[PDB]
Amino acid sequence: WTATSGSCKGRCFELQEVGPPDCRCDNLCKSYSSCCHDFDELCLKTARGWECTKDRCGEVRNEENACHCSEDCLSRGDCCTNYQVVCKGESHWVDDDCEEIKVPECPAGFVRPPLIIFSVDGFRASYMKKGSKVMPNIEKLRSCGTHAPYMRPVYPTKTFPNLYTLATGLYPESHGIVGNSMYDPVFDASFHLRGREKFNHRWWGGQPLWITATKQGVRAGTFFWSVSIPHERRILTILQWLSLPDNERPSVYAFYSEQPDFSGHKYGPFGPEMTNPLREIDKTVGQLMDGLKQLRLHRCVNVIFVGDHGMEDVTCDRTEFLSNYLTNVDDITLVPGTLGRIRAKSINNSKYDPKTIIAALTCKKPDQHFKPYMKQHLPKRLHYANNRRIEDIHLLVDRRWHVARKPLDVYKKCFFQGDHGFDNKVNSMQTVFVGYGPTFKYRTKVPPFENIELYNVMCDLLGLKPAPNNGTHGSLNHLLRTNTFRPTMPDEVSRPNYPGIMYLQSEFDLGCTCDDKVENKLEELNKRLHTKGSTKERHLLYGRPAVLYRTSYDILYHTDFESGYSEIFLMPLWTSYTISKQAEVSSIPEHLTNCVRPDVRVSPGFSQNCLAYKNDKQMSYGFLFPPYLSSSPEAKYDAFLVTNMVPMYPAFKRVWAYFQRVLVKKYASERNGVNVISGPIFDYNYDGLRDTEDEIKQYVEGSSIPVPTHYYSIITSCLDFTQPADKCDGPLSVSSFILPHRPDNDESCNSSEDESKWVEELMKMHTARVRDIEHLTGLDFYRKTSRSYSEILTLKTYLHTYESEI
Ligand SMILES: *[C@@H]1O[C@H](CO)[C@@H](O[C@@H]2O[C@H](CO)[C@@H](O[C@@H]3O[C@H](CO[C@H]4O[C@H](CO)[C@@H](O)[C@H](O[C@H]5O[C@H](CO)[C@@H](O)[C@H](O)[C@@H]5O[C@H]5O[C@H](CO)[C@@H](O)[C@H](O)[C@@H]5O)[C@@H]4O)[C@@H](O)[C@H](O[C@H]4O[C@H](CO)[C@@H](O)[C@H](O)[C@@H]4O[C@H]4O[C@H](CO)[C@@H](O)[C@H](O)[C@@H]4O)[C@@H]3O)[C@H](O)[C@H]2NC(C)=O)[C@H](O)[C@H]1NC(C)=O
Ligand SMILES: CC(C)(C)OC(=O)N1CCN2C(=O)c3cc(-c4ccc(Cl)cc4F)ccc3NC(=O)[C@H]2C1
Ligand SMILES: [Ca+2]
Ligand SMILES: [Cl-]
Ligand SMILES: [Zn+2]
Ligand SMILES: [Zn+2]
Repeated sequence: WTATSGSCKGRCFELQEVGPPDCRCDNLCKSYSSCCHDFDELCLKTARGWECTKDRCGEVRNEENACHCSEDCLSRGDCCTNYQVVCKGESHWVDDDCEEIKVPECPAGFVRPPLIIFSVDGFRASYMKKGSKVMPNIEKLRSCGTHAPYMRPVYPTKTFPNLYTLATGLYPESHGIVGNSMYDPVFDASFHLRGREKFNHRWWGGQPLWITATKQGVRAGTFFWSVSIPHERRILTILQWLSLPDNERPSVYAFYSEQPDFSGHKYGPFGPEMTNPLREIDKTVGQLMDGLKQLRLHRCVNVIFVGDHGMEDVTCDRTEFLSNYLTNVDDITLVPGTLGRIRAKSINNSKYDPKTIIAALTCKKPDQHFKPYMKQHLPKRLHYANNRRIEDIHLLVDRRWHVARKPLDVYKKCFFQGDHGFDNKVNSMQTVFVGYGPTFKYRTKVPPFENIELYNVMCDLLGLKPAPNNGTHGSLNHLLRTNTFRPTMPDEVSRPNYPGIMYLQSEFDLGCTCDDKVENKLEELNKRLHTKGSTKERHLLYGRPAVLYRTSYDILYHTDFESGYSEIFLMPLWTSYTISKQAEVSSIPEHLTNCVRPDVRVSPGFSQNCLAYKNDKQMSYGFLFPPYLSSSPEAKYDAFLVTNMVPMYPAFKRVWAYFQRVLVKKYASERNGVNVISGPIFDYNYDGLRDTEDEIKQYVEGSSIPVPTHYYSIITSCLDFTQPADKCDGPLSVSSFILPHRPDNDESCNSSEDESKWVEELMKMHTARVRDIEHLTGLDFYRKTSRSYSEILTLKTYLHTYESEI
C-alpha cells in the first residue's frame, strides 16, 4: 500500500523526494506508484497545444492551459517557447547569425554558466552530415560550437551501459551496468529493461554527475523522465526550473530523447521513415533554444548535444544459432543479440566444461558470423572482464548480425531492421558530440574521442571535483575556451640503477651457448660509448618512461637499443629502439641461431637461464629488440644477451617474428622511420591494471621467470611524415597494441596459412591506447618532448582503429 492522496498543487516537478507513505510530484512517482491523486490533473496539462498563435497574445491567464501567451507569462516563467516570436515579433534562434560568445552573458543571480545535457538515443554519427538538411538547429550548434566528427561509445554499445558511463566516466566493468540484461550470481537476481529489479540501487556503482554535484553543493535537475511525459513538457519543466529563485535553481540539467533509437530498431539506420524522427528532435532543440533566448540565457548556458550509440542494419534472417554448433544446447543459458554471453544452465553440474563449449564454437563454419572468447582473452581495449556479472564465455558478433540459442527464440520470444551493441570501434556504432556555449570554443573541430572522457569535463564546467574515474583529466582541455584543470605528470617513484661491467663470464652457469669468441684501437672506444649511452637520443626520443611503483631496475645501453631491466621479473619492462626508413633487414646467421650470452652488467642471481627453457617443452623464448634489425654484424651480438630475452609460446613466436621481421620495416617505410617500445604485461586477474610480484600465477617450469599474459608495442613517428621519426619538429603520431600471449592461434581461423594472411588482422583487432598500456605496466611515457602536456595526454588516449572514414 501507499496512502497517496495529498496534493501536488504548487509542487509540480519538485526537486526533493518526500517521506512515504506520502504522495510525490516528481518523475519517479509514476514508476513507484506514489504520485498524488491530482498529479495527472495538475502536473501534466495539455490544453491548447504547445505553441502560441496570433490570436492568443496578451490573453486572460487560464491556469488549465499547457503553456501561456499572456502578459505575465515571462514573469511566471511558463510561456510557450514561441511566445516572443508570435506576440513580440522576435526571430527564432536558428534564424540569427551566430556571433562568438567571448564571455558569459548571464542575468544577475547567476553565479556560473548552467549546463544542459541534451541526450539523444541511437543517434548515429553519420546523421550530422546525412540529415543536415532537415536539422537546421542542430546544424547551427555543430557549426558554431565545438564538435567532434564522432564520439566513441563503450562496449557493449547498448543504451543503459552507455548512459551510465556518460554519467560516471567509468567503464561498464567498473560501474556495474554491463548490459541491458544481467545476472548477478551473488544476488541470484536478474536485471532487465522490463520490471522492478533495476530500481534497486545495488546494481548501480560509481558516482554519477548528479550525485557528484549534490554532494558538493550544486543543485541538479532530473536525469529520469517517464516515457509518458511528452517532450514539450520536459522542456517547459527545464525552463520553469531556470526561472526559480537563485538558492532554489539547479545548475545542471538533463533532457533525454528515446528517438531516433526507437525508430531505428524498426526501420534501420537509414530507412525513409527516419526523416521525421530527425525532424522531431530538431524542433525540440528549437524549442529549448527559443526558451533560453526568452529568459536571456542563450549566451549564458553551456549545451551538450550527445548520443549514447549508433545503429546498424540487422534483420532476423542474419541470426546464427548455437543449436547448429552444439548438441548439448539445453545445458547453457545465453544472453542473446548483437553480443553473446554464456554460462551453465545449472550450478549443480560440475561436468560443465567451458573448454568443450569454446572448442565447439571455434572456426566450425567458413562463414562464421561470431567468435568465441573466454572474457580474459577479449581485446583489452574493450575493458570487458573484471565484474562477476560478465559471464566467462563471450561472443563477439559480426556487425549486421545476431546470435541466438535456438530458432524458437527468434519467432516466438519478423519485426525489426536495426540494432546496436557491437564492438565499439565499428563505424556504425559511433555517435555524436557537440558543445555550445561561453565555456566551449568557437567554430572549432576536434579529433574523435571516447565517451568515458566527458565526466571530467562536465565537472570542470560546473566547478566540481570529479570522483575517481577512467577518463584522463586534461586530455579534452582543447575543447574549452578556459580550463579549470592544469594537468601535471605523476612523479617517478623508482629511480634506476646504471650498472657497469661487474661480473666475469665464468661466474655464470646459465646453460647457454654462443659462437662469439672470434672478433682494435679504433673500434674499442667506439662501442665503449654505446654501452655508456652516446646514442641515447637516437633510440630513446621522448625520455625514459617513469616507473610509478616501488621496484628495483637497471638501465642498459646498446648500439641499437636501450632497455629498462627488472631485477624482480628477470626481464625488461620496456625496450626502446628507432628504425629509420633507410634501415635494412638481415637474417640470423647459421652459427648464431642458438646464441644466448650472459650480460656482464647484471648478476647470475638476477638473470634468466637457458636450462629452464630446455626443461619446458611448452615454452620457448623470443627477444624484445629484434636481431633481424641489428645495424651491423658486430651490433647483432647485443640482441642475444640474456637480458633481451623473454618467454614465448611457439605459437606466439609466429606472430612475434612476423611483426619484428616484416611489419616493423614496413611501418618505417610508410611513416618515415619509427620508434618502437616493446615490453611484457602481467595481468592474470584481468582488472586491466599491472599485477604485483606476489600475484604471478605462471612461471617457466622450475624457474622464477614469470610468464607474461600479454606483449605490447608503442609505435611513434612524426605526424608530418616528410620529417623522419628521429628529427620531428612538431606533433607526433602513434599506434599501439596489446597481443594476448596464448599457447595456440585458435583465435585466427586462418592461422595455418602464411603469417601474411592473418597476423596483421590479429594485431589490428588488439589495437590499444598508450593509456591502456600505462595502466597495465605502471609506466609513464612521453616525459620529454617539445609538446604541451595536454597535447600529450590527447596523444595517449588515441586509438588507431583501422576503420575507413565514417
Ligand atoms: C577505472 O576507474 C576506477 C575508479 O577509479 C578503478 O576502479 C577502482 O580500483 C581500485 C583498485 O581495484 C578499487 O579500490 C579498492 O576499493 C575497496 C573499497 O571498495 C568499495 O568502495 C569504493 C569507494 O567508494 C567503491 O567505489 C567500490 O564500489 C565497487 O563495489 C560495489 C559493490 O561491490 C559496486 O557497486 C561498484 O560497481 C564497484 O564494483 C567494482 O569494483 C569492485 C572492487 O571494488 C570489483 O570487484 C567489481 O568488479 C567492480 O568493477 C566499493 O564499494 C578497498 O577496500 C580496496 O582496498 C583493498 O585493496 C588494496 C590493494 O590491496 C589496499 O590498498 C587495501 O589494503 C585493501 O586491502 C584489502 O583487500 C585486499 C583485496 O581483497 C586484500 O589484499 C587485503 O587482505 C585487504 O583485505 C581497494 O582500494 C576501487 O574500488 C575501484 N573503484 C571502482 C568504482 O570500481 C578502475 O580500476 C579503473 N579501471 C582501469 C582499467 O584503470
Ligand atoms: C529510473 C532508474 C532506472 C531507477 O534509474 C534512473 O533513474 N537512472 C539510471 C541512470 N541514468 C543515466 O545513466 C542517464 C544518463 C544520462 C546522461 C546522458 C548524457 C550525458 Cl553527457 C550524461 C548523462 F548522465 C541521461 C539519461 C539517463 N537516464 C536515467 O534513467 C538516469 C537515472
Ligand atoms: Ca591486474
Ligand atoms: Cl545485453
Ligand atoms: Zn540507446
Ligand atoms: Zn536501441
